[PDB]
Amino acid sequence: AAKDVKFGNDAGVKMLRGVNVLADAVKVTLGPKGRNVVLDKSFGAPTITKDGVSVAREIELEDKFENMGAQMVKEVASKANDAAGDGTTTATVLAQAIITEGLKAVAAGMNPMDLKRGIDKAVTVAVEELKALSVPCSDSKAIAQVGTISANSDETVGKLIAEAMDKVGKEGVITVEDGTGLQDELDVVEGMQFDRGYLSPYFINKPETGAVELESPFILLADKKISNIREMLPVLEAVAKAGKPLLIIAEDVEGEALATLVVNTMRGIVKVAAVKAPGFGDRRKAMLQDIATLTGGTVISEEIGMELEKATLEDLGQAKRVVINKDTTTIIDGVGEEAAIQGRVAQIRQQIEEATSDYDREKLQERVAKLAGGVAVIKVGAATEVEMKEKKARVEDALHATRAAVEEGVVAGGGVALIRVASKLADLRGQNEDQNVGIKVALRAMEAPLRQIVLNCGEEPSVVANTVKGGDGNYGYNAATEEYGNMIDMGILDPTKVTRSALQYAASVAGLMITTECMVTDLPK
Amino acid sequence: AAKDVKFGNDAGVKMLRGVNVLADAVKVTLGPKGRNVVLDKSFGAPTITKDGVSVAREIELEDKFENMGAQMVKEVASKANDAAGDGTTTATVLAQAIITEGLKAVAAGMNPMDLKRGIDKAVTVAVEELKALSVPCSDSKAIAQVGTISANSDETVGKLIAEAMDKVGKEGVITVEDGTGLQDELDVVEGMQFDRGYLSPYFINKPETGAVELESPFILLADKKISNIREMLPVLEAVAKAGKPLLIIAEDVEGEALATLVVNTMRGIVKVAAVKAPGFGDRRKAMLQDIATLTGGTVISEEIGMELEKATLEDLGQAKRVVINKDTTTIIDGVGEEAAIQGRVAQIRQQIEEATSDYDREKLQERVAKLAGGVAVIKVGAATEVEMKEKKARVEDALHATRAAVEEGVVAGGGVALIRVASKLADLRGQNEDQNVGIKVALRAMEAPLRQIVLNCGEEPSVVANTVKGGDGNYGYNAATEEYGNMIDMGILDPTKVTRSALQYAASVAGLMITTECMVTDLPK
Amino acid sequence: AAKDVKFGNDAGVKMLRGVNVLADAVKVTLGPKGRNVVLDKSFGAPTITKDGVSVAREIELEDKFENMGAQMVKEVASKANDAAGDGTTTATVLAQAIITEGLKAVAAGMNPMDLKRGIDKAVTVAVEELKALSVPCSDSKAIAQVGTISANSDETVGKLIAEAMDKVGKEGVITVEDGTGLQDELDVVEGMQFDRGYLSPYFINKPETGAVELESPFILLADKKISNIREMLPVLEAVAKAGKPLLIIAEDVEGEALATLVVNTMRGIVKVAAVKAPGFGDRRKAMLQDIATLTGGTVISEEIGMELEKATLEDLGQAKRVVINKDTTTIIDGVGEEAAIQGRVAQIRQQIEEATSDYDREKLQERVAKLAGGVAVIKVGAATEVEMKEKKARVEDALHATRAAVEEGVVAGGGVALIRVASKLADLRGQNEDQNVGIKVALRAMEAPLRQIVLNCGEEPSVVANTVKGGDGNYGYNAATEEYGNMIDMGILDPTKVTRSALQYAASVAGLMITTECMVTDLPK
Ligand SMILES: Nc1ncnc2c1ncn2[C@@H]1O[C@H](COP(=O)(O)OP(=O)(O)OP(O)(O)=S)[C@@H](O)[C@H]1O
Ligand SMILES: Nc1ncnc2c1ncn2[C@@H]1O[C@H](COP(=O)(O)OP(=O)(O)OP(O)(O)=S)[C@@H](O)[C@H]1O
Ligand SMILES: Nc1ncnc2c1ncn2[C@@H]1O[C@H](COP(=O)(O)OP(=O)(O)OP(O)(O)=S)[C@@H](O)[C@H]1O
Ligand SMILES: [K+]
Ligand SMILES: [K+]
Ligand SMILES: [K+]
Ligand SMILES: [Mg+2]
Ligand SMILES: [Mg+2]
Ligand SMILES: [Mg+2]
Repeated sequence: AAKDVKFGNDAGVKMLRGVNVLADAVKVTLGPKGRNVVLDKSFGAPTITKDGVSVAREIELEDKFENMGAQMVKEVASKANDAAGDGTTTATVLAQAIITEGLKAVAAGMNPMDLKRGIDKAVTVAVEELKALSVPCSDSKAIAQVGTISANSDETVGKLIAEAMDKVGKEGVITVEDGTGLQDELDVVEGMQFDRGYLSPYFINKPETGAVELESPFILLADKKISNIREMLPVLEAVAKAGKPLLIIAEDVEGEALATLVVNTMRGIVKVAAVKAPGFGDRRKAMLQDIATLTGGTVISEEIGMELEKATLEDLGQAKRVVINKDTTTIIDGVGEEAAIQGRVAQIRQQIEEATSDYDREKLQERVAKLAGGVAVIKVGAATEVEMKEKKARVEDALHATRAAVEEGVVAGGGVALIRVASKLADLRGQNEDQNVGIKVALRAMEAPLRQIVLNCGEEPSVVANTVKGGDGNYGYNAATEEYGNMIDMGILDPTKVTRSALQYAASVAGLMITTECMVTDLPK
Repeated sequence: AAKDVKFGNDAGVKMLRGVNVLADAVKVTLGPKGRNVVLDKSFGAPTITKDGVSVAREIELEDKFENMGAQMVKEVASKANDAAGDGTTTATVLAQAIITEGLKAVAAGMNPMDLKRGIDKAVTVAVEELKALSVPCSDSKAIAQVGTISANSDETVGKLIAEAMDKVGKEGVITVEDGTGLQDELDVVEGMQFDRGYLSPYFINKPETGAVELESPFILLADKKISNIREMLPVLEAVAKAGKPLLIIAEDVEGEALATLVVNTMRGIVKVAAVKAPGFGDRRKAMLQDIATLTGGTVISEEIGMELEKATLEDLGQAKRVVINKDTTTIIDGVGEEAAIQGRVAQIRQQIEEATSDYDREKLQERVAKLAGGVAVIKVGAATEVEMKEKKARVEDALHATRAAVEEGVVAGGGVALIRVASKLADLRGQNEDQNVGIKVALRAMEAPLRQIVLNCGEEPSVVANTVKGGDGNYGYNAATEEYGNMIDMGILDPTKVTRSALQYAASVAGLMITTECMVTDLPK
Repeated sequence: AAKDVKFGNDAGVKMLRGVNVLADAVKVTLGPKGRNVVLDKSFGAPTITKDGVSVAREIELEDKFENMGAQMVKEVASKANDAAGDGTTTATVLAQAIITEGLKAVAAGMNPMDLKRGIDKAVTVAVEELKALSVPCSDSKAIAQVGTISANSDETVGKLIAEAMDKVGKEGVITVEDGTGLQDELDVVEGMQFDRGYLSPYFINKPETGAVELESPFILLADKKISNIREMLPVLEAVAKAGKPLLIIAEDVEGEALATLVVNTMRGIVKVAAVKAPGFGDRRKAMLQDIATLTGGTVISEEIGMELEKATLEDLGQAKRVVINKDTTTIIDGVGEEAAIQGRVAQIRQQIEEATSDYDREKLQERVAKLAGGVAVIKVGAATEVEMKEKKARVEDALHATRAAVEEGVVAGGGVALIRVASKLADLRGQNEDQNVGIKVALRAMEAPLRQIVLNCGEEPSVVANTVKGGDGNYGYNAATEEYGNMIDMGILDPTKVTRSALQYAASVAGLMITTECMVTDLPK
């Protein structure tokens, strides 16, 4: 269709207008005094929310060029969401502040490529400096503290997460399930988690976690690409009869076969979800086998001349529960016998002795850790169904934050970390004056989150910013009580991982828009 | 003609909009970093100015209700200008701050009369307090200091003003004239100043001072009202022949006769200006006579059966110079002989002995002081015509500030004095909640001048206001260097009188607008 | 009338667009390859010109705000023009370049007052540095050279100007008149020049020089202000009878009397021109007397009780010729006898011995030099009336440039001097970053004149600018021949005084525009 094409400044003003509608809608919800945003729904009451990502999803604009700007900067929240699971609003605030000053510098005649280089240099140094401020979260006391804080001061949840991490290691797999009664339970089951997510968003049966959850499912382990539905028919009907759901772990599920699984789990017919097998090449087969051993299944590979047509319910593996994210599959309580599994471990453990290369060694150690480690299962107890679904959600969130904390530690919240970082970089310089302006654009942007939190309180950003900057270390502003003090002592912490992601994705998308010269869109027609 | 009529809120929003355009245009010029305002002129290059009064005179708005709010608030500046001859921009900023928050309170349902009452109570107490803060300017050291500081640190100008005040008293008449050569000259001549201005603005031959200036003019002293030009004709033509200008001092110059004088000095035909005779009733005649004795003229009064037709050049008085303002006439160097004047002084001095009432005594003492006081003439020396017109202007301005200082003392400049006054009134309460709101409106408005000074620097008004409020006394912000310090030691002082006037005029017009319910104007038609 | 009022950015974009129309019209005519501009006239053929001033005078714009920006910047050309008499196009190109980048720096958020401070600092340093580069023009060889070059390589004209300067000194008075025949004549007559111009442009009888020229006039020397025509009547009629013109040298000629002289020399009735008397105060009377002595006239002062009514043709002085500019009066060949004049000289020369102050000494030496120095008269010979008016024009222009060269010397033309000065200032810094951007603005603008000369040639500005920047000293681009070389050896010189004026008036009006926050004009109605 015929296009509308815009260049330079014409395009920049449209982009900036769109980013501003998006960011301005989102940013009112930042921090403890965030304001509500009302989102219209086609039936019944509108949604009232303080959640950045809910607002951003609804933003689409009529002017097509403004719309492109909103959708580009929206990619900042979702990327920060996917990498750290928090900080999408902080990321949008940082993005609008960089884009705004960046595009003003461009309109003033400064070189967009230098501006970007300066932003990137500041970001690179800011991130090193964030790591140097990060306070580690390594012992179970620290873990329990963070978990307590993330669970709205519920010391129970903190103890639980610390206990789970103590059983499987802070890098171990932990899930949470509904409790059976009043008290919390923590057990370790045979299980495993690997880095593959669902092959279509449609398999998601729980939009609240954006996840796929299956109970007592059969697991098809196919060592090949599935293109034809034909191959599946006999196994699918056999599973239909036992009344259980099916997890397909294949080398891949492509077009035709996937499209059918999507349409057929959509009409309730059979509950099937498909993920890619972990790894690639040689180690892929070995790993498929690890899963087989764990779930008591049998790898159906074309190398031994086995067909999917000639596969019964006995070939399929089984587990009590499987959960799959955008990019994770976790298999909880596999049927595989302790004999077979422990025997498999001993095999791999010997491969480690015969390994003639570090690379092969690490790859093997990873397999053993997954196979011998199992999965911690937190079962959340409560008095009623309602209190339970609620406590479960708190445990899930608290776990998520604590995990982030364990990885890269914690830094002062309320946007003080980025403010301290920016002041350590006052002397940072680049190769020329435009790069220097770029550096300053990014240092200035780093105050935006603190300023917006203050603004949402009804206080003066410039006064609070200036006061915070005039102290040091963990001194900042507690926006819930409206007092200054030590952020760590007050329990206002951000996982370093979230702060670092929000900054990095903000600067990344911003540097793409600051170096955009031309925009192409359909004619409004 | 048909009227448009608005009430309540509809009226309030129009008034506020009008005030805002006027105040916004004027306030950019405030203080050392005031910005330029460009004023269009129908011929040649526009006027570029940093002077509030120049801006304010040009403002007139299309919408007739908005225009009414601009013109009501302009009354602030012009009355502060008439009373204290400085501070009109400060006055305009205080007025906008009061009006803005007062009208918001009204829109919120608070009682306008209580708001006004609260504002008024605050202003009353603020003015007592500004007198307590005020530092006297009474001795000739102080007067030289203030003069020096108002002359851009020119100690020469400070010495001259102190010398002139030492000759004629700090309440005596002082003028400045062009020097004859390189050095300054101070002499005392016979002369007098009285509280009557021109009878039409059209006599103004020097729009730069808004004044009327006449050189070696004849002075007609007529003890009656002049309605007919007929009477004047014979005296007017006799004056026309001598080639000198004429000052008419009559009991009044009404309609017909005035209209003619206006038209005839307009076409350059004869240079004539008219003022009312000073005082009223009995003392008016005796005062007319004092002027006569001073200028060597003869009172033409109808009580002795004298006509204006039978008056020659010999009857008229004379002086080297007369200057007339909106509400002052000053006669410089009258021809009257020292014998006659000194003899008249002695007469009045005896009347003071015979006086049987305080009131008659004081009135008589006033006359003697004027007749015996003379007029100090400062002649400004310089190397070139350009340097002299410049140094003359500095002396004029310094003289004007010093006079104000001598009446009411001096306080910290840079808006600090009103901030110190506000903070002392934090506990001030009225009869009810609305009145308390009124008080707060006024105390908040008292910050506005410091804030606007700061904003014109390009700095952050809330940060500086916060810092200055955290200090005390004379601590404040020097907007020329951008440093904090002691306002007095840094030489940044305002005459108390100008601070007081700005505030009282601002509050006065703001209270009228806040209690306005209805506006009537012509239909745009 | 009702006003339109604009603020900030809305004002800045209007200003800028009006400056661009004006400067774009003017700048095409810069340099040896300047292009033609066609100016409509209401009757007959349009005017075709390469003269910037001519273009500027016609520029008026419909949008009242853009018109204000044109009229402001036109003040640059006319102030350069009054101070130096050349360089107005250069000055307009410098202003456009400073305003353009200065308003873009404001739009980007930079503090206008700091921007202006930076520009002023660069200009102040640039001017010092121009002085350091200036090659003197002090001996008569250099004077002849510069004369020759300013006269389109006419060595004749150069010799003449050098001979005239040799007779009366390089600071002496020199005029040019029509020759009587074929050869040039140079003689020295009794005469004098003083710093007072005409009191109205209407006395101009020669619009080609914008000058007033009077032949064998009477000279009224009145030591007082003339307000009334009455006083003049008897002297005016006495002059009317002798059939000669009259020059009025009074303390001033104000409103009424001036308006009449304007109207009466306008209808051909009597040829009268009026100028202020030189100096002020005491030395004014002494100086009035010097003129009297020179012209054989008699001072009519009111201090000795003399009237203008009682003045005959015998009281008036006389001279063969007088010429009056916007700000100069020159009296050529006064009738005064050598006895009286030489005797007056001896008097003053004694005052110099008795002088007890340097100031009084210099003032006296100035009077002797004027009275004893006379006036060099260049009479231009030619073969026909046409060739003579033409040669006379060349001599006038050459003289004017040579005089400018003698005061402050000469620098490389072609915009090279400013480019050399800009590169010496690369390290110049101010108090903050916005001041530094200011400095850069001004250094970038200093390339504009060379780049616009180049652009007028149809060559590439950046290539030429870069090549000139890469050499040094007087290396530049000869835009007549399109070759690089040594600008001084090629004879492409600018008087330092014109380059300095152009740059200072440009920066001065540009700094006012940059710090303009608000504009007020009549509603288009
Ligand atoms: N008492 C507090 N005082 C100041 N800041 C706080 C306080 N409590 C939490 N915060 C800060 O609030 C910010 C988090 O606000 P949120 O509203 O969750 O937005 P976000 O995490 O940036 O984006 P979402 O949640 O993905 S939408 C973090 O910087 C916290 O440090
Ligand atoms: N260095 C300074 N720092 C802060 N304030 C100053 C400084 N110098 C003068 N001022 C203040 O600036 C204010 C005077 O500003 P102006 O521009 O004259 O306007 P104004 O008197 O209120 O109104 P005008 O002159 O009639 S228009 C006073 O409050 C001074 O004390
Ligand atoms: N051959 C040349 N090559 C380069 N520049 C030259 C040459 N001859 C003269 N110029 C320069 O041209 C500039 C002057 O051009 P003009 O057109 O007179 O403009 P202006 O003097 O800037 O403005 P006017 O005359 O008052 S309109 C000076 O910079 C001269 O040095
Ligand atoms: K939120
Ligand atoms: K001002
Ligand atoms: K030209
Ligand atoms: Mg969050
Ligand atoms: Mg003032
Ligand atoms: Mg020229």
